[PDB]
Amino acid sequence: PAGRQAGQQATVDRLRTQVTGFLSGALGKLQALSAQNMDPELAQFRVLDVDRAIMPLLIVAENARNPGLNLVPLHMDMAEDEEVRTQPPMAGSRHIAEFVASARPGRYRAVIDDGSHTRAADIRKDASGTSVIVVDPLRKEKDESAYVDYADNVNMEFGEHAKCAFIPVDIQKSFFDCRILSLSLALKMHDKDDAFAAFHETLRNGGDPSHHVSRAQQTEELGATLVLDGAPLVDARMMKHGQAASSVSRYLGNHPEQSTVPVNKRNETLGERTTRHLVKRKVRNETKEITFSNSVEQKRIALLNRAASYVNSAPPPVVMRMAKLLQDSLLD
Ligand SMILES: O=P(O)(O)O[C@H]1[C@@H](OP(=O)(O)O)[C@@H](OP(=O)(O)O)[C@@H](OP(=O)(O)O)[C@@H](OP(=O)(O)O)[C@H]1OP(=O)(O)O
Repeated sequence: PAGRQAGQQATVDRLRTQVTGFLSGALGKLQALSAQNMDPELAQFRVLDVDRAIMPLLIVAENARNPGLNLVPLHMDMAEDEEVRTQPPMAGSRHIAEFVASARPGRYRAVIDDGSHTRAADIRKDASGTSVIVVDPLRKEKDESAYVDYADNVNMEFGEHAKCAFIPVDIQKSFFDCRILSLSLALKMHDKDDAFAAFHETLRNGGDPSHHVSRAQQTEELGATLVLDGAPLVDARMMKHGQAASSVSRYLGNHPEQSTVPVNKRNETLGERTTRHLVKRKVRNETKEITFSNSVEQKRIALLNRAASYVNSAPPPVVMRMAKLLQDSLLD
């Protein structure tokens, strides 16, 4: 091991210990809460702070575990407004305009922060320009006209000549699970790389989006494609972490063919897996007892487990890089 240490075996070892120490610290706390069926918000646990700090490290690990994922943290311009935003962007996050301008041509996934909420994205950039497919894990808008302006603002961030599709999906119910959900969606995008790529071509050629999705419309101010029904592009595997049982149930009721496909290697269907994750606990409105799927909180724990294992045996430059990312979370 000394060969790759470059003579700082002590510093590398201590920084490795420090990173695994933090991950294991967060992991332990999250595991205690989940095992005891306890709401984090009622337990005074600050998931938002922990999610923001671990997220750059999760991206490093996921990129290494899946070569080609090419996951990049991005933020919209409003995320740079310290007066309105809930949190500053995660460490290493890049402004969209800056990314689009200077990034090497290729295929990217992204988690995109607007200052208070995070979405997932699949991005294709080449000589002809940039096309992006945005999937929002949250779908809370009463009037479905608010999504039209969402599609615009995203397309505006990438430039008006960029092709854009905006797909709001009813997955998130809590207020703080957008980051982990978007990370999961990014991974699924990589999983369905060819399906999203085909959609990119259609967007770039101005073809019929109905070859990829069930219901779509052009916004007609930027020409962005708003997708109010993403199936089959948004399949059962992307609905796995649905927090409300009714969201999963309603989805299957709307796309019955998705109810029998296996969503993991243990051959569970979406319904079987969701039912397995159902819990009943007190949360905050003072308190409310509800039934929902704790699938997301398990996912966060699984991701931390991955990240910790990766750091344990990661090469020294990676340890350095992840230690710095952890430290830089305190710069804003
Ligand atoms: O690579 P994938 O086929 O996409 O599935 C992997 C994972 O793989 P490994 O355990 O072998 O490392 C699990 O897969 P299973 O063993 O259960 O089949 C898991 O799935 P479950 O949570 O349902 O158990 C999870 O998937 P998910 O986040 O959708 O729940 C995860 O997926 P990712 O690679 O996207 O992180």
